[PDB]
Amino acid sequence: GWGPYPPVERDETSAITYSSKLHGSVTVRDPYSQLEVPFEDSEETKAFVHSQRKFARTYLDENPDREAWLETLKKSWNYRRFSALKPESDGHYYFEYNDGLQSQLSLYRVRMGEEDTVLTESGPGGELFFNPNLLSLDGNAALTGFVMSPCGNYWAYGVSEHGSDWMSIYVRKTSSPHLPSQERGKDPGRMNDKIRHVRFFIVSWTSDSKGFFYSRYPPEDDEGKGNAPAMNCMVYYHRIGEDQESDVLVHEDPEHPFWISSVQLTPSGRYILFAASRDASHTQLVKIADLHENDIGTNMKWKNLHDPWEARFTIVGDEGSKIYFMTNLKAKNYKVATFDANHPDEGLTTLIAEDPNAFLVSASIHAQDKLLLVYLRNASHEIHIRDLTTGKPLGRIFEDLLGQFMVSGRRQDNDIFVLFSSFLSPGTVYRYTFGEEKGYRSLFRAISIPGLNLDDFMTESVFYPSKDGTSVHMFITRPKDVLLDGTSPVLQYGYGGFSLAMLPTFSLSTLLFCKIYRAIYAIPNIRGGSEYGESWHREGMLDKKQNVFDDFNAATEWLIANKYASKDRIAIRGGSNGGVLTTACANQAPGLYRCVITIEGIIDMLRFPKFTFGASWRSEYGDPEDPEDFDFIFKYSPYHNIPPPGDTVMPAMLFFTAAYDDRVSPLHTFKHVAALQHNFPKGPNPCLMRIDLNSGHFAGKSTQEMLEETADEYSFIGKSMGLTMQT
Ligand SMILES: *C(=O)[C@@H]1CCCN1C(=O)[C@@H]1CCCN1C(=O)OCc1ccccc1
Repeated sequence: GWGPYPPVERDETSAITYSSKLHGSVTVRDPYSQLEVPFEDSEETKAFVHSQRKFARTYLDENPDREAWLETLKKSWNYRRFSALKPESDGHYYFEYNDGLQSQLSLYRVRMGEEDTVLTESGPGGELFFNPNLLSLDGNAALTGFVMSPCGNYWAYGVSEHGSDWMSIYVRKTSSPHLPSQERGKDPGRMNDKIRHVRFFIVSWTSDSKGFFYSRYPPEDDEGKGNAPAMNCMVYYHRIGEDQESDVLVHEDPEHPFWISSVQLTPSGRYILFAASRDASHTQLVKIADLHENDIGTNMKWKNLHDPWEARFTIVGDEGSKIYFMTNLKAKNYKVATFDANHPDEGLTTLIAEDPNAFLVSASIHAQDKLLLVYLRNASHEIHIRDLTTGKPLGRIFEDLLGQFMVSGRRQDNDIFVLFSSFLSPGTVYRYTFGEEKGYRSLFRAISIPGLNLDDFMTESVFYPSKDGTSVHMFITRPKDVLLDGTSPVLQYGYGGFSLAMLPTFSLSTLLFCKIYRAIYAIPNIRGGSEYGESWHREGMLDKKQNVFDDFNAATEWLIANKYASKDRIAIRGGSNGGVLTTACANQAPGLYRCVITIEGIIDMLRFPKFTFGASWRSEYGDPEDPEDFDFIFKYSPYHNIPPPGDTVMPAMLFFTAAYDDRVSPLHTFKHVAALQHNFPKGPNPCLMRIDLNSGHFAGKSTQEMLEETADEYSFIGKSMGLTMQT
């Protein structure tokens, strides 16, 4: 007797006709099309959001395990967190720090040579440089990025107010840190520079430290609460001390408003790379200019790097006229190649060949002539050292560590700081010093979590057959003392797309779920990701997207068949592209799943191109307005494939979405929740929408909101699957 669902107005006439290769045309009905109108523009959308919000709150709050979860999460989340040390041109190391339950990581610094005094029981040490929590009253304003002037006197930084893809760029002196005395709701100590209407932090200082390049868009009233396509990306140069109105236009392309464009300077500041993107594929239109020839503006001598739309190019470094690129040019797994700007017609020369069995994730220069490569092989990271001059192998480092690495250190430094993490390791900072034949490794600092004994857990590697017989890898994290007797709950997380690998990643909350509910945490490395190189992505996109859903369903069947999980206690979870996975799998195999968690899900696979950044995803999903693509998209589009109610028991489903979410428009969740509640008015399992009116994502917003969302998710799974919380 948790019902009834709040009513939702239907438009029974609303339909769009799509061209179809098989059927000539298909008229598709959308009775909830009015919920495409943003919250702030429609009283109907407002009434839907408020009624669904209130309904979900009432259901979630009637479970006593919700408060129990909130308390469990507050205790366990209260641990000291930090990044590796990042060396900067002002002669300081910078590091992120959280004392425990602050919304945003704070930026601390220490004089190079004094770093052995930081991150102790006494506290972070060094000096507090920047506290993003001070920027807002709610802790929802976040640092989107930062870059120091080459001179080391200035610091350019991005702030997004409500966690949307809108930010302003500020500048402050490196002599002007945030003082501890200062209170919330202000950014004291900044210079007057304010760069508005930015949607991504790609910022390059000129070597004269007089100004920086940036990308911006036309102004927008509904600041991240609109859902119009993101259009008319422009490159500008800002001179320090000038109003944004004086900024010089570097590039615009009015013919192609859907293109995204940015510039990047080589570390020397001599060469500028222009890159335009027309979709989510790893392909660019690229141009190089030599800043020793040009004054900044629309009068720069742009040179051809390579034919457009064949490859992506990222700067690794430069040596005079030679530029080092990480590129996928005739190499889908990426490689390192050099360009001589003095011989453009010779094109690119291979320095490090493509590895046919490993995705090259990053390439960086250290100790003058050591090339550090991070490879993704078999769904985890490997570090290889190469000679910059010859490309000759100089050996592996951190081979004994299975997980992922974040590498800090510049070409002029003999040292790197490497943050290692996995499903079981929250964060170990190693220091590595390059030598002639071998280096020196030391453990600098390790994150400890008082609230949880990590030795109680194990991560295994299994391989399971998908529907088509493809062998898929899965990671299984679990408590060592849990019996595989077919009674355990599972939390099964998937994404499957955009060459994004699900690599070993530390999540405290997930391990608390495993301990408290005696549960298994399953990460199937399904197609669409880069776990087995770029071909793994190709086998899970466009007309092969169904492979992703089949891989995920087969993972669940395997866990049940091999007694890892109860048939009655499978919870699946996914976000963004992961939401196509959760909603498709719920439609295609509702009987496998007891609980489905969808975070900012993409669900309407016909209408996705019409909103914010959606048109770029046509490279991944296909173009719904193309007759050939329409047929394979329409087969799985979860919004259009909700099972007929008479012979399906739909799982319990909880949808998270945000008001400022301009990445995936909330309308996806709005319409699907409306449709599910309409199809299954009597459940028996509830379909709920949990909305945050004050963020545009679910990480790097207020700790209060994050705790409540997690307490809602875990308490909802507990209720839906009939679980008891263990001490
Ligand atoms: C989440 O998975 C959504 C839905 C499908 C793909 N996607 C993304 O967020 C993709 C994947 C990586 C980044 N991305 C994206 O949309 O970036 C475009 C962009 C957004 C904001 C500024 C600049 C570019």
